[PDB]
Amino acid sequence: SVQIVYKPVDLSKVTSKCGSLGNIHHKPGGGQVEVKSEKLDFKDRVQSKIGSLDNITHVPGGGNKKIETHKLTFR
Amino acid sequence: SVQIVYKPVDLSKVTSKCGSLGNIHHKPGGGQVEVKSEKLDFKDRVQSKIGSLDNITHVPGGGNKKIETHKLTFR
Amino acid sequence: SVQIVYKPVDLSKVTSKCGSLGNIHHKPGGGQVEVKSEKLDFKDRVQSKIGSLDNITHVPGGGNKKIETHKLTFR
Amino acid sequence: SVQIVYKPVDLSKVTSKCGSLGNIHHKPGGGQVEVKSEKLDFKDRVQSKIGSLDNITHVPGGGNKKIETHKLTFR
Amino acid sequence: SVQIVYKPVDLSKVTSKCGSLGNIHHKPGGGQVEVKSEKLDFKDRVQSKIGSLDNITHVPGGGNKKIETHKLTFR
Amino acid sequence: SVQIVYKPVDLSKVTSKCGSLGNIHHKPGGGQVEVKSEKLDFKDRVQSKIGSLDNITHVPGGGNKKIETHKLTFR
Repeated sequence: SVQIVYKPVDLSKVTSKCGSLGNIHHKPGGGQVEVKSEKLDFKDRVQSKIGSLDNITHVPGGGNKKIETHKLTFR
Repeated sequence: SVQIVYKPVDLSKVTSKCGSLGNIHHKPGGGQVEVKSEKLDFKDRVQSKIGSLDNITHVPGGGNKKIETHKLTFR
Repeated sequence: SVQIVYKPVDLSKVTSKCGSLGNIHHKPGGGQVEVKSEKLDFKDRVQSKIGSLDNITHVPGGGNKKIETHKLTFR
Repeated sequence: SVQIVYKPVDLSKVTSKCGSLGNIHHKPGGGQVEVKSEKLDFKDRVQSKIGSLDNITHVPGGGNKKIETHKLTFR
Repeated sequence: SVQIVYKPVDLSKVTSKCGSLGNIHHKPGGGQVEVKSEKLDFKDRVQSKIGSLDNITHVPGGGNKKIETHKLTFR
Repeated sequence: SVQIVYKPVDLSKVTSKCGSLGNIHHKPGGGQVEVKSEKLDFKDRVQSKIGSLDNITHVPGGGNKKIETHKLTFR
């Protein structure tokens, strides 16, 4: 016979205190962008991105992250 | 015979205190963008993005994240 | 016969205290960008990015991170 | 005879640009105040202030000031 | 004879631009106030203020001020 | 005879540019205040202030200040 007892216990804390968060400046692509193309041949797929793209400002007041995985596998 | 007891316990806390969150400036693509094309040939799909696209400002007052997975697999 | 008792206990704390977080300046691509192309042949796929792309300002007031994995595997 | 020609000229400018103004916290007198008095004698005027009084939060978006005095005095 | 030509000229501008103005918190007197008296004698005027009084929050979008005094005095 | 020509010319500028002003915290009198008085005699005027009084948070987005005085005095 088999007994498996799976009773992990978590009383854990993940915490931040921040007295103030701010004055955050993100200025991507202030410079002039100039693209000049003549007599180009493309015989397959083209992906083109020009300018200021996909830029992120992410400012969470906590942003604390608990990641936990429990796996019990039996045969 | 088999006994499987799966009784994980979580009393865990994920917390932030932020005294003030703000004055966030995100200014993507302030520069001039100029794209000039002559005599181009394309023989397959073209994707083009020009200017200021897909830029994000994300400012959650907490933004705390508890991610948990429980898997019990039997055969 | 078999007994397996799986009872890990976690009372752990992950903590930050920050008195103030701020005055953060990120300015990628303030310089002029100039691309000139003549008489190019492409016989396969082209991916092109020009300017200020994918830049991140990430400023969490905590950003504390607990990662835990529990695996019990039986045969 | 007397000629007095008082013709001062002001083309002066007083200016501010502020990109954002905010997240201002003023919390005077969060502490407990306890006053106990026994057998006191006052033979003249009493002024008493107890608690949180006359506190100011003043946040003008400009608050720019021009003060000018012109005085011509003759005898 | 006397000529007095009082012709001062002002083209002077006082200006502000504020992109946003807000998130102002003023919390005077959050603490408990306790005042106890026994066997006190007063023989002239008493003025008493207890608690939270005369506190100001003043947040003008401009709040710019131009003060000008002109005084021609003759005898 | 007398000629007095009083023609000062002002083209002066007083200017501020501020990218962001904020996350300002003022917390006077967070501590407990305890005042105990027994058997005091006052034979003249009493002024008393106890707690958190006359505290200022002043945050002008410009706060630029031109002060000018013109005086012409004659005899």
